[PDB]
Amino acid sequence: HHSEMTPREIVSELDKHIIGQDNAKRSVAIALRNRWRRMQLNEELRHEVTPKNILMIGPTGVGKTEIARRLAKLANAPFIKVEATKFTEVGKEVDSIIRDLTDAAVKMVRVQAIEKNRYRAEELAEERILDVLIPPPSAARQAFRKKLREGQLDDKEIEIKARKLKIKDAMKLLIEEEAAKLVNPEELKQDAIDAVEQHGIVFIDEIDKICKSGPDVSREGVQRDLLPLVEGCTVSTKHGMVKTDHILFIASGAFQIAKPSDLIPELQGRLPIRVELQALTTSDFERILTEPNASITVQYKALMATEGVNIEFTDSGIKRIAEAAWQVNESTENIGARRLHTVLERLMEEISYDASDLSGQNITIDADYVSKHLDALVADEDLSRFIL
Amino acid sequence: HHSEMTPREIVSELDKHIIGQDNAKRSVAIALRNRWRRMQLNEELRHEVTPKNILMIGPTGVGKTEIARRLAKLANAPFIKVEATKFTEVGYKEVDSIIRDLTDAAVKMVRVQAIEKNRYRAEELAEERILDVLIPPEPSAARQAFRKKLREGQLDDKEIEIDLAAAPMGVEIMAPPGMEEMTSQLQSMFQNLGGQKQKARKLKIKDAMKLLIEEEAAKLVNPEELKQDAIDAVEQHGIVFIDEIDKICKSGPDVSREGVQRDLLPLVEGCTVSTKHGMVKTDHILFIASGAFQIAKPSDLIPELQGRLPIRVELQALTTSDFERILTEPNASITVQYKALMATEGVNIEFTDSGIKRIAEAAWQVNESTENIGARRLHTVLERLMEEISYDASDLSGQNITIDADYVSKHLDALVADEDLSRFIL
Amino acid sequence: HHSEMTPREIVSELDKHIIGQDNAKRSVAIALRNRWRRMQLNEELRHEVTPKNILMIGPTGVGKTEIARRLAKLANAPFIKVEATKFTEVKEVDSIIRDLTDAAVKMVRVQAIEKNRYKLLIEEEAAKLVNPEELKQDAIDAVEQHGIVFIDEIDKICKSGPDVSREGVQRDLLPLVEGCTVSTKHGMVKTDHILFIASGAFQIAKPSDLIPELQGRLPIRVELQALTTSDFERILTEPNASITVQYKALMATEGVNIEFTDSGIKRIAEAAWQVNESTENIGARRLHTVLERLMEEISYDASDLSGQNITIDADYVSKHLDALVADEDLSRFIL
Amino acid sequence: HHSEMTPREIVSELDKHIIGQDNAKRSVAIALRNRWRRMQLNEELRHEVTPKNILMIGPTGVGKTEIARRLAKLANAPFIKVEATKFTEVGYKEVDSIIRDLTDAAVKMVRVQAIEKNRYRAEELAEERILDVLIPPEPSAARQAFRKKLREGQLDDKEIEIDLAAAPMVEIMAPPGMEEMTSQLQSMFQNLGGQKQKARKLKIKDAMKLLIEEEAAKLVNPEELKQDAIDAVEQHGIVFIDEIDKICKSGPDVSREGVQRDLLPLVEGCTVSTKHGMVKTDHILFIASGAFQIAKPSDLIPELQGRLPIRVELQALTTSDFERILTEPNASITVQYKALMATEGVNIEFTDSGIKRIAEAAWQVNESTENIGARRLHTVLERLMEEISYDASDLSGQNITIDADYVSKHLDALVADEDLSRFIL
Ligand SMILES: Nc1ncnc2c1ncn2[C@@H]1O[C@H](COP(=O)(O)OP(=O)(O)O)[C@@H](O)[C@H]1O
Ligand SMILES: Nc1ncnc2c1ncn2[C@@H]1O[C@H](COP(=O)(O)OP(=O)(O)O)[C@@H](O)[C@H]1O
Ligand SMILES: Nc1ncnc2c1ncn2[C@@H]1O[C@H](COP(=O)(O)OP(=O)(O)O)[C@@H](O)[C@H]1O
Ligand SMILES: Nc1ncnc2c1ncn2[C@@H]1O[C@H](COP(=O)(O)OP(=O)(O)O)[C@@H](O)[C@H]1O
Repeated sequence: HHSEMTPREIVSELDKHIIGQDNAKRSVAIALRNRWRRMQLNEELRHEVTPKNILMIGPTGVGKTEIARRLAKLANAPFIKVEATKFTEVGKEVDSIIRDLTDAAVKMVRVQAIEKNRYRAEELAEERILDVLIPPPSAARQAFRKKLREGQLDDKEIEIKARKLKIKDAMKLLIEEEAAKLVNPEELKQDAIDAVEQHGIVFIDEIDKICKSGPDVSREGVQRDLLPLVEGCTVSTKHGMVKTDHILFIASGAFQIAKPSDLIPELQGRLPIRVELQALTTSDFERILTEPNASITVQYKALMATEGVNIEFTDSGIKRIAEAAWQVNESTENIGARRLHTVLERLMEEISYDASDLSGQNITIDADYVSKHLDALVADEDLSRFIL
Repeated sequence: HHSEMTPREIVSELDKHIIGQDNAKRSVAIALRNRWRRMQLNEELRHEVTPKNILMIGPTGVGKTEIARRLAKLANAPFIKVEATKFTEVGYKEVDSIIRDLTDAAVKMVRVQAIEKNRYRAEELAEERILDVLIPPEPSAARQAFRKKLREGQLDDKEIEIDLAAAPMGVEIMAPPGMEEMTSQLQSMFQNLGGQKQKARKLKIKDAMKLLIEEEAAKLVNPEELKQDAIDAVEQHGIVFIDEIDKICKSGPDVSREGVQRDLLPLVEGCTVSTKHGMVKTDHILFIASGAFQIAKPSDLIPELQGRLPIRVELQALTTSDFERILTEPNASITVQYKALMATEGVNIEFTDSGIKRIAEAAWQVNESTENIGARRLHTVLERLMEEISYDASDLSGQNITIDADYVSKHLDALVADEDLSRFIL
Repeated sequence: HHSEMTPREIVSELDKHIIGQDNAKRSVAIALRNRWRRMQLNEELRHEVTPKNILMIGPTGVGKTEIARRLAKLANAPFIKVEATKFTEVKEVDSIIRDLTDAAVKMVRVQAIEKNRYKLLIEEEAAKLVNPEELKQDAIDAVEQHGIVFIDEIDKICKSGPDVSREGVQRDLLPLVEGCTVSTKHGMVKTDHILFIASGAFQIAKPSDLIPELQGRLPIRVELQALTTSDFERILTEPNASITVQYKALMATEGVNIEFTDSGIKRIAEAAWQVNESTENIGARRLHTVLERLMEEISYDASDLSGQNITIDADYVSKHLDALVADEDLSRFIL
Repeated sequence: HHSEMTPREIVSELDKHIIGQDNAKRSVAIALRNRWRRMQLNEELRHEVTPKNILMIGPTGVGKTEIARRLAKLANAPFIKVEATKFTEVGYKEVDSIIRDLTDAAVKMVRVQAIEKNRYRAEELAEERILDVLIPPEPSAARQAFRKKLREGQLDDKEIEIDLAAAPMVEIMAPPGMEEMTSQLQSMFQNLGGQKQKARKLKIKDAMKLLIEEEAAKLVNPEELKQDAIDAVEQHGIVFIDEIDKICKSGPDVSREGVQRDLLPLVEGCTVSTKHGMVKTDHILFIASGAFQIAKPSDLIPELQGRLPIRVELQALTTSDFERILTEPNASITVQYKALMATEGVNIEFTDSGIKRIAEAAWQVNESTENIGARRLHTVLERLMEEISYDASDLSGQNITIDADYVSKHLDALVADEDLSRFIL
């Protein structure tokens, strides 16, 4: 059901992925904790209590989206990201948010079912093999069970319409037959509805652009159409009837042009929690390259390891990589932490291409190797917009 | 099924939720009371007498919508709130959708009332079928043993194989956004025709119990009697609330603005609207409209609409004395909810009289310093005030936290004093 | 089948609801009587003879719509009212016949449920012998032969930029009056024999500003006089189930006997006449808002006033009204 | 089939309905005569020869549409009238809809022709199933006895229980564009539910007519009836496009000429899909009309001018023509008002001097304000007859004579005032 984690355990889990932005983490943790707190109340208070929506404020590239993505992934919750300006053009309907979110939940519950159906099909597949070895666990059945998993015993011929086969090729055929009987289409579609209603999470990006003569009537019309979603309503979908009352909504935006006070008063009352996010620094970039679990540099260490090349990133090399991304954002356009992705690939493109010929070597990326493939490019701002 | 409550008993019940706004409570009581007065007349007068619709006037956040919500909830009536500007575009949402979503809201209303009557019986037969798998076949011993262990025990995590019904079709249809409602109706037809059977599958008693209650409760209630009864709820008891009707009043946009009034005209004057649950007649449906009317006036409405809104009430703006009452008096007020939410973690929150008073002063000052959003400022102010407690409530378990006037001025006055920061955070 | 009533019998029944406007009652009586006259002709003349459509002219709130509603209710005919300006935006015009069919399906369905009730074995034969598709077929026969359509504010689509879009509504409405075949979910519907009644103020434009093809499809023209103070008094009392009789019976449910004096009925009408002259003239609709504001105190206290006789005089009217009617700024919001 | 009448026999028949406009009648007579002329040619010349489409020019109300209506009714051809401005919005209407409604008019036309032939076979099979209920089962005696008693006798008032078909089935919500589709889906569930007949008690009087309808559907093949209507549209189809002058030619000109480009594949010929099957528009005859006061036929796109070879100007009607329209045409408005008042028992008689002043009154209104053509005769007559039509119930058994004095009493007062003539007349 809903996870029992405390807000401190949720923020501690988010620190494995997002760097900094502790205030934003505490806001989503409190909202996720209220999901469990509402389950502990009586029947009257469960309907009266609605989720507390979060309005994030900050420049682009500070992690507003990754916090929401990891939260839904931490809460095992369906997630969708919608641009607020998509509805500005008009006839797309605003209800499409719930329609596409539901579709994401239907595929989610299917993959989670196949994951739980595989271990169940394999247990019953080898269980039917043990009936041929020892006709009816006692001893011999437990002996052939441990010898079938650990050993290469599968090469022996075993007759399992009865037909003779090899346990290696009979095991994969018995998994196909057992996995087809473990799926319930009715309970799968109903759980996808409960996933959207109870656990649903919706992230509305760049909601500041729809704030307030000609365009303002079109802008404030999106909020009036977004209003029944946050206040709760019924949306018809192909999969069934989806109620948005218990869905959590997380909005974000720059708010340089407008302010959250420019939103309609009915929407402000539906976005009670507000959190400002600080912009990232050069000291933060050095942290993002290494600290987060499966960071882009750790991934590249493992990717070249597939070819047999050991990549090592020195601190002086990581420092100039971070200094490179900061310089490009200042010289041209500030895209946030996304600059680290394009800068890392441009430096690593020569190693990634020749990695097949570098098998068996240890390549050390220092401050000098970084400045050779970068400083020439970072010096030209005209080249920095196309290449970086 | 019309409630016999007098106008004074209705206003007294509304006082349990809404604070003040006595004129608007007396308006909705008259409309609801006429529902019972009409049912006592002869056949000729029942059709000639039509509900008296209400046009509410007042600034935002004064409780216009909540009065309509509690009115329909008090009368056990289907209710829907629609924004008048939703139909300004006109290219598809249809104006008929107001009765459509009102019909579907009534079907769920009469369904939950049918589930509660069938609940204890469906749960009795659901667990009865579980006992047939545990002990294959007066109850003797083992059956009464597993029955008591199933209700009291957490043994539902065990694996049990029970036969259950399933729809073998499993077909998905691609549809453009307009056909999203229609294709779902086609999917229910193919499952209703061919498949009648039950297939043996392996489940867990925790998930198998909830799946058995749905199957047994469906057999107890008849769909033909329930679907036609919901239509009788929309025609007699239906209640519709049209928000921000002042924004559709009156060259370029005014033709599209007044077009919404023309489209809403057959609803209030009465007409026949087709729904998937049946044919619905809007003649006796009660309509309530609300608006600020700062830009326009009720005279700027089309003359055909003015006659269909005979009852007029303006609602007064809330004051600081009202904010102090809203924080406590109403049932399930925002402080009552937060008090119970922190109690989940084991923390006892207490709000002093002077603390509640300085919370209201903060919300009042923000509405004046920046933008007046009405009583909705109380949530943003309270959530900002309690965000430290709500995060630490896990570690504060077993402690009594008292919110005094000093605690309020510490976490708020700093923010309210700076107007530039007040707009972002509050 | 279809009831045969002389034009005087139609007007005499309309007098039980509408007050005055005798010129419009005589026009609608001719059209409904032609429904029975065409049934008595031969096969060749039935298709050649087309219904005579009516174009009504007059200010708002004079009873143009009530005359049409009571006419169809008297003939048990499907009725629909659509605003001509709804098609100014570039909804299809065929939706007029679609919503007319939907309203006729429920009409013949509710009327058929009563016939089946006229005890458990009789109801089991009612759910069997009655066919759901046969009711759909009976509705289509009611739309083609007896159908009545009312098009409000038709003068607003008269005639350079918007005039091409305004007159385009007339051109799209043309096949409906000339006759055509419109497809609906309930079946195929033919508009040849449907009666159409149009109305408008015609202060901005004139019927001559309509396209020439449309003028010939509206042979009957009638102007409705503006209601006066003497007419307002008659609307409060004379019509069957009048707004005052309704409010007299609603209070009677609580146990209170309400009586309206002749002096009060006169000043109630004078109050409504004063508001239409001071701010905006909404016609007889002003009586609805004025009555409710006068009776709002009695309607709320009717539970505690049970067993009492409350008499509404001219003094009680002047107490709850003259204060509000004198202030025009408040008259727009409250009245 | 294809009528063999000569151009002179066509025009002579059109004079029974339309008055004057001889140059236009000769144009439509040539186009209908070429339908028969092409039939007598060889296989190569039949396809190469295409119908000669007609463009009518003249003021409104001169009878352009009545010539097209009476022409198709004379040739027993499917006919449809469409306004050229209907497709200006082009939202969803597709121009292909002209052939769609034309096919539906042909299906109903050939269906009634199939009902008359199936009447004797259905009535034989309808009473055949009734005889199985009376005498349970060459005919021997009892079957031949009840057969002669059912046709000759009024014995149908007896209660007889016969089995008849019905379906248990549902409503579907759809946007206005799917209104035609959902009607087809509903018919498919009624056919799929089951094939059988439910037993119910009835009367032979009402059971015989209900048995004829069920048998008549089985006798006619839905593939033969549906495909025969396609042959009626391709060869005999006649389409009238009104006010084509309003789609002639910057901002509106792109949307106006866009209608001609969408109308172009219809006149040049193409394949249009209908619910009844595939229809080819190559040989369908098209007739266009317009006032052409604002624009000219040369303003049309060059590809459309080549597809409208026949050009005819229609003259404006005069006072002498209005006198003829009130009397000469079959089922004229004055004869129709004579029979309508006859239903109440009143005999109406129009004098020659009264008819003459009516025509002069209709001309004066067209001259004083706006000229709407012969349509003015409808409003002028109804205003004159409105007092008689209301009292027709109490005037039963009386003979009312409409003279020149009765015309000037109810009209000249109203016609003299031009401000009131616009509203009332
Ligand atoms: N605090 C952070 N820690 C780690 N990665 C981050 C952080 N902030 C941004 N990123 C990077 O930015 C990308 C996504 O940024 P996103 O959250 O979509 O920007 P925004 O906050 O403007 O929505 C991710 O690929 C991630 O690597
Ligand atoms: N008089 C009142 N008494 C209690 N709560 C109120 C009152 N007025 C407003 N509220 C609060 O404001 C919210 C309702 O605002 P709403 O009525 O929707 O705004 P509006 O009246 O502008 O439509 C509710 O959450 C309610 O708690
Ligand atoms: N002559 C009349 N007699 C009785 N009621 C009238 C009369 N004229 C107007 N009304 C009132 O006006 C309302 C309907 O007006 P309506 O006919 O819609 O206006 P319009 O004539 O502008 O269409 C009804 O509620 C009716 O009580
Ligand atoms: N020459 C005519 N003979 C008889 N009736 C006519 C004649 N011209 C017009 N009408 C009358 O006018 C109407 C037809 O006008 P129509 O042909 O549609 O106008 P247009 O010729 O401008 O398209 C019919 O009702 C018909 O009675």
